[PDB]
Order: sequence, then C-alpha cells, then structure tokens
Amino acid sequence: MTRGTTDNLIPVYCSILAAVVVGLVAYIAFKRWNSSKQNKQ
Amino acid sequence: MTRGTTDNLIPVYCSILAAVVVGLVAYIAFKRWNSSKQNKQ
Repeated sequence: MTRGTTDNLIPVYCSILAAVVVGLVAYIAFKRWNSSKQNKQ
Repeated sequence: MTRGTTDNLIPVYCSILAAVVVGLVAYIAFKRWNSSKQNKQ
C-alpha cells in the first residue's frame, strides 16, 4: 500500500520506463493492426 | 553491462509488473479497437 512510503517518487525509473514501454508497444501494435498484415509473426 | 552479473534477476518486480501492464493494456486496447467504439475516452 505504501510501497516504501515514497508516494510517487522513488519508483521514477520503473514508472517512466513502464510508461514508454506500454505506450510504445501500443503505438506499434495499434498501428500494425490498423491495417498492416502479420505474415508469420 | 553486467548489472551484478545476475543476468536478469534483481529487476524481477519491474520486469513482471511491466509485462502484465503492457500486455493488459494491449488486451483491452486491441480488443476495444477490434470493433468497440470510443464515445469520449
């Protein structure tokens, strides 16, 4: 619940990283699925 | 480069977490876009 009682701060790397990762995969996944084919992943 | 010579170990929480997060958002995003509408995000 407290997670180190940092209240959004300490976990800056895991937060910024996870964000870029999620969004990134979404930008490519949502784009590739927008119309692009798979052709053997 | 070595990061403790553990080769993917310490960052088990950030790894497992980021994974579930990314995939999750993808399962909902890829599903909602599969046909579901937005109607004001």
